[PDB]
Amino acid sequence: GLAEKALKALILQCEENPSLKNDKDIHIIINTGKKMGINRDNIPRIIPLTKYKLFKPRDLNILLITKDPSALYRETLTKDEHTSELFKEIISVKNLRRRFKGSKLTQLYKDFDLVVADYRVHHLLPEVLGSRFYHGSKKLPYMIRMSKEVKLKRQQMVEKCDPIYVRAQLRSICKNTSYIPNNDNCLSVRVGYIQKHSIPEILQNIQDTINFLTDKSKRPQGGVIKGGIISIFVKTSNSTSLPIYQ
RNA sequence: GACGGAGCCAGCGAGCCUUGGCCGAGAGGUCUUGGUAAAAACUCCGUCGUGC
RNA sequence: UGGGCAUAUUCCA
Repeated sequence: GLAEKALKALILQCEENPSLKNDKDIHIIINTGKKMGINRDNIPRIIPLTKYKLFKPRDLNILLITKDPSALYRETLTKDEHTSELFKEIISVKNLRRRFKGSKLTQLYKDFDLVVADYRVHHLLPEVLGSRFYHGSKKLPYMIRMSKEVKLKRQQMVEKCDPIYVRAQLRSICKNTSYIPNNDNCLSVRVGYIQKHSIPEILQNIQDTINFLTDKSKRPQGGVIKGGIISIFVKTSNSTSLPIYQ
């Protein structure tokens, strides 16, 4: 087949070249026939994968930020045994600006691999979080909810942290992967990870990626592009653009 | 002596290198990626107690 | 009439 022959020599290409030996993420690059249309949401959006896990909250570090009072919410998730392990560190921004300003910032994505923040206080992350975090892997913080619905028409309503819900979408972001909308021709999605899958699991990851990505129901967040794709290339971090479809 | 919170006062001022796609003869643009580089003090509240 | 948070207002003097 077209794909799996190009994947075998890619996996052999991993274990022979030391520039490729140190980068374990696998991306795909999508040439679309025209440009996509919209840009600079700076928000990832998640695809529902239908077969197999990528990661789980046991295995990695999870980091949370909120608005004042953070002391009200930093106790609830650790006084429940379901969610006490599901995070590593929990603060607000107002500690975060004075804890790690500037030169310590290089050890941020060294010491972490997933960042999440409250939906209210997301719109100022790259200011205090720093420019150098962008955009080397294009890892970016995620947006979740702290409770159920709070409406805001004419009354000023308080909310309480519901831990089982945080557990519910927090388990939901680990099994899947996401993507970044932009206004260009090319589009990259990490879909593969070495020593954790087989080849046809990756084949179903790619065929599922075409399933959700070319959803013709014109749904918000579901099937954005139109007009059909040109080609799909595969590279890890420094390997060449090896095609599957042309 | 640590650790972690919460409290809170001022004055001098504006008064950097990479991987790859798409278009373009080209000049170049347009992006996706990896690494390296850049108030304090104090007040109180709770946990632990000496190694060159 | 003057300040605060949210970004047919609301609270305070």
